[PDB]
Amino acid sequence: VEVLEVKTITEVECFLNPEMGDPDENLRGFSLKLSAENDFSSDSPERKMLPCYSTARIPLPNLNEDLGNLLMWEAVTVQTEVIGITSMLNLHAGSQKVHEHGGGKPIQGSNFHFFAVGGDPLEMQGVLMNYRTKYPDGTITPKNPTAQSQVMNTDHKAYLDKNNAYPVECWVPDPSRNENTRYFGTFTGGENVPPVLHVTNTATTVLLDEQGVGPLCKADSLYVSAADICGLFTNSSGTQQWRGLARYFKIRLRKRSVKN
Amino acid sequence: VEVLEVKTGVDAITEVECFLNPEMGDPDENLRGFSLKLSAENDFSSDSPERKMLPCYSTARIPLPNLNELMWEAVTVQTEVIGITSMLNLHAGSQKVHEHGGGKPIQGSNFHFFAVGGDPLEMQGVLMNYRTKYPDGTITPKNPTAQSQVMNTDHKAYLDKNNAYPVECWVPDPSRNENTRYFGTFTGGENVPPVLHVTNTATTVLLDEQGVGPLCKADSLYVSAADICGLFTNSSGTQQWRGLARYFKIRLRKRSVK
Amino acid sequence: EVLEVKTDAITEVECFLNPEMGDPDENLRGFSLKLSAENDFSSDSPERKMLPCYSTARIPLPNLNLLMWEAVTVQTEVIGITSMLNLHAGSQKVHEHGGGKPIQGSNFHFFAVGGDPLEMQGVLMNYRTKYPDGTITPKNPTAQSQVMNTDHKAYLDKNNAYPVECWVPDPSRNENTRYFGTFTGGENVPPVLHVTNTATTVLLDEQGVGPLCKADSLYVSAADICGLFTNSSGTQQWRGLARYFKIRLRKRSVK
Amino acid sequence: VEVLEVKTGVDAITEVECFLNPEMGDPDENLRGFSLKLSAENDFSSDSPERKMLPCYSTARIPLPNLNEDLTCGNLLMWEAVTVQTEVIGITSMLNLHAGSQKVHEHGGGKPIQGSNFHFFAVGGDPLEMQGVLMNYRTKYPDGTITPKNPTAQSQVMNTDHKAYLDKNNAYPVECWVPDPSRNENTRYFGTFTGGENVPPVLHVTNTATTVLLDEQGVGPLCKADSLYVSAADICGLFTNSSGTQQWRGLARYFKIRLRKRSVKNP
Amino acid sequence: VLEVITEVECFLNPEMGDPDENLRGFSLKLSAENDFSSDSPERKMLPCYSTARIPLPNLLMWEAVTVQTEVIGITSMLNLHAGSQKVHEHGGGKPIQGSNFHFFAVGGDPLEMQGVLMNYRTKYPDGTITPKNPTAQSQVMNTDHKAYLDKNNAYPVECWVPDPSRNENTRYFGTFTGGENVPPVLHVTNTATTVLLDEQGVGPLCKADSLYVSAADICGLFTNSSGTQQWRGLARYFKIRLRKRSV
Repeated sequence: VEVLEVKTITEVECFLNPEMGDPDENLRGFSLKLSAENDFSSDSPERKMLPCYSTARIPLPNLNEDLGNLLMWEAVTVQTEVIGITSMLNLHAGSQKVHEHGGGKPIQGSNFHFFAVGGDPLEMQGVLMNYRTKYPDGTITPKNPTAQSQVMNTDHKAYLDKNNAYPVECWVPDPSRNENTRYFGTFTGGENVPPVLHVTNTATTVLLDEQGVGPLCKADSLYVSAADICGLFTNSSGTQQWRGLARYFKIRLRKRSVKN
Repeated sequence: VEVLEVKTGVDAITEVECFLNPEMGDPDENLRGFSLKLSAENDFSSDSPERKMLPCYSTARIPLPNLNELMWEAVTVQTEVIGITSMLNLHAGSQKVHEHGGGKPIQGSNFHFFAVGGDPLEMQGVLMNYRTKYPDGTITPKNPTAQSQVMNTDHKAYLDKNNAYPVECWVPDPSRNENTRYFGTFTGGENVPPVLHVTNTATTVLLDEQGVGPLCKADSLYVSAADICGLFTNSSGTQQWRGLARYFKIRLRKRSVK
Repeated sequence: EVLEVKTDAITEVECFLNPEMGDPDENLRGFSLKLSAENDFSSDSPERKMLPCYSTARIPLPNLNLLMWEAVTVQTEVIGITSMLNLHAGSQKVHEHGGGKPIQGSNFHFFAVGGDPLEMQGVLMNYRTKYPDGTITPKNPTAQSQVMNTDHKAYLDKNNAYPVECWVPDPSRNENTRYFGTFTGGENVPPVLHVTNTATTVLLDEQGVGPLCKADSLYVSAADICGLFTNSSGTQQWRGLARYFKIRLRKRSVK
Repeated sequence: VEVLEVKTGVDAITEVECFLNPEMGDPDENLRGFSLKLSAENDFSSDSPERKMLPCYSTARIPLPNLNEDLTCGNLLMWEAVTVQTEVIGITSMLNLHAGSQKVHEHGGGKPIQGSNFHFFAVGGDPLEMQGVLMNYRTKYPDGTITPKNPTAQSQVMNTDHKAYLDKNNAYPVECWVPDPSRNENTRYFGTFTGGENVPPVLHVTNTATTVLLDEQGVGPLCKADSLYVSAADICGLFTNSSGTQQWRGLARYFKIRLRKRSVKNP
Repeated sequence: VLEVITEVECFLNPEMGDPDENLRGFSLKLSAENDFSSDSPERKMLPCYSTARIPLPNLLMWEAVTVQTEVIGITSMLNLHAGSQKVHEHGGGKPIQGSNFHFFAVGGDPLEMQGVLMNYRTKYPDGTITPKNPTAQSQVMNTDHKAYLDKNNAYPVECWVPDPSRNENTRYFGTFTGGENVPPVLHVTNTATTVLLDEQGVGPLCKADSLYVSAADICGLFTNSSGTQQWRGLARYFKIRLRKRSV
């Protein structure tokens, strides 16, 4: 695409639900109880235990009254926020007491907060803790992995082209691709890591690259992608479940001239 | 409203201030600023918190000098939490950290939140457990389903009543609040240290990218807060939320609109 | 009504303000008395030497009479932070054969500069606390004293009298003072303290006007509770350190 | 490794992309990216770590296209490294708490990777220059490592004898070597060490972040003999097996380096 | 100071106590629980400030303009196989952690220090320079305790801080982080410069053609398998850019 001038503005928005595994009709936003200590040679996680990347396609009207200069929608900025962070102030429901006569144990531990906005589906690279993991039906995971899949195996290239299918533990945004997508992620690992989450409607991320060009909706589609694993919920029984929250996107779009 | 020039001249600027008291539950006439002791381990199917156990959002409407329906535009807010040094009382009520030790400081999950707008703060409901049975005198997501544990777009409310909207049920709605600025941080965990800053030299600019602050519909300014500071641990081991008041000083200017 | 800056018109004053942690005996200057624990709210009578108090000094300036001294910048630093590397004196072993336990836990680092005494707001953990003789604490407190009670207005007008647990800088006043404080609470919080002679705080407000020394007096105020010292026995004491101030002042014309 | 002519001619830009694999020890064919289980409590006098227990620096030399038709000319062209974008690849793999790791408590999930970590990269036109420092000068290092020669007690602080080039992949143990701030005129390096048993790994990914490699004079690393050097160490923490044994976990590092042609005086 | 280049460099060794010929960079094992009335620490237990006078080429004086500095050998703490207590059964060695202090100064005169003591009654050992005639006021601010950092391996870190009321001709920077379980966090990069010019663009001036560097880099406590603890310190590198200034 040869990018020309800006045509001299609309907003689109989405609340993207998290895909934590949802083990029954009442535990929407939670994973299945976590298993532990599986040998690498016999590691068969159940589908409902594995959080997956969330994604939605926002369709836009074509701008070309007549198909040398075309018009495409261009993403300029995004406002994004994790939705429901105060829900972790419920220490009365389900959580193990911190000590005798105490309140419930807060959600805490390993967390991952990630979003992307592009004119194409997110491009991902596969990396596994254990190349021998047997992944369950309904997941899409690195094909024909080897030991090299525990470091970098360039065979593992995927599109985030399906909601609730690509396990977060198997896939990362690919920095060698995503020419038409901007992505941002923080991983914080550990048993006792405190969740730290900020809300403000005053924060904007600018999506323009070094040349002042945002993601271009080449096929009149805008892609939003997220993963928001807030930490682990510890049941009275001792079992643990991932908890996730929805993510809001508001994307400012403008019309961009291009050659064709 | 189409937004035109800032009006300057005599009486084209005002400053209003307020202290918003916290609404932590106030379980008896002597424990203002605390919640009732926390229950733990309720099954999701049998979760009935008492009103006095549930911290709520604080909110107040500040009347502004009457303009002929020019609007008042909020430009800056100075805000801080009041009484942070009260947590240096380790002689009263708190469980000793060990034999012959001082009392356990307040610590654990905390939430620090404030909003300034020309409309009531617009909130979105999200629940830990959609089956929680909330008590009389609370306003909570109406007729929740399983999706209410993630995003259910039916749960929209105005923060239109003090000491009524539980903090655990509601967040500011980023899809609305065109005319409000809000700021919050949640830090969760049993051992989280409270970290609180005071200074009269720090100001938050409420102007958007176009240089426009909250516009005060009907000459009313809305302030909102939640300052849950952590958990107080009694000698028995029981725990109570502790909250503190928030101060607001808001500078406004007259703005022409069409 | 503040006119022009006069351009021998720039003075410096410096001060080392000692902490007031309670000083339970003549050897334990800079420490509090052993902390008590688990007093019922209905019977909470803390001893004076257990309560750290705000430090303050009034620095008299030459009477220029109008012209007034205007405070423009402050350089400030907590003094003796390396003393906490002494883990051989008095502190409880971390484990068998281990060194002493570091000072750690709740801390409060605060300073103010103005041309009037620091204006303070009262707030209490427990309104029913019975405070000892020699302390100045909220008068006629109620349950609302545990949140915001506008009755509790004080001037920091006596050194070693206003307990830190009772009083905060009042953001509704202090027109003629700049104040800065950080509270970090918790059982095991690490003290984190920086020293540099390269850091300056500007005291000018939005209109370029610093505190104005009313009656030719400059006011410095501080509280530097570093955390808790844990004795061998398990008893705990607050530890505090002195604060340095170097303040640049200029002559300002006023109507 | 991709070397791409993005733009040609006088204002030519070349982008070099590459994924540098970590060198954590790889104790068996299935545990690529992990070390051998850590030993503990070896007396200083009797400290003989096994090869596969010792994470090493990663490095590679990337040959660039020759720019000089005539080597006699008064001016010669050199590739100059202007910017780098870099991140650690596969950080979400640590959300697998079902494989191999000690349960946090009865009926709990696996223990996350955590503890001491080191994240480091360098981009230069010469091999990264390193200074040796040892915890224990009397350590006996295994065949296949390059470690400080004839160490003394002074090697536990600063011994200026211990100078090396990072000139071999999977050979220089991280615990023996640091980048040398007294040299590296033609390299830019960046590292953070975080020590402690329960240190949480904190890793950021974004394709929007760029590090500028220009010095105060506006000059990037100059690729001597058309050679670009990439170096990394990304020890993420310790993986704790159900037995309680611990292994270093490392991840690959991505580099995207932007280069332009600088004219230099022919020496 | 009237009208307005050379670079000097130094690797300054730490002075942690060096309890024997093999344990260079470590202190003697720490004592605990001494009564304030009987606290007599051994010299080899006490980390001291490091310092070096750097002689410079002889109405013109050398003005220090910038410093690059970093702590040398931080990756050496990734040796968890040697001497340290296992974190649990079958586990690796315990990382160096706990109270740390990282400090450096650049000046045209020796660093000026102020004495402050945890315990004024401490009896300090021969070979140390500590506050003279300490009183209870030495636990807070006692203006008697003034010293020059004029001897390497003599002034215990626990007794002395940089004096903010002097040091007209020195720039200094320190962070103290206290606590049993504090993680060391150390950064390396050759891309970082500290500018030593004051608000009027004047750097430290080297009177007597001498440049003074000072450091303390106590990284944390090393826990032996026995449970005994020792300070670990590391060297600091300095590269200082000077220019000629007319006086």
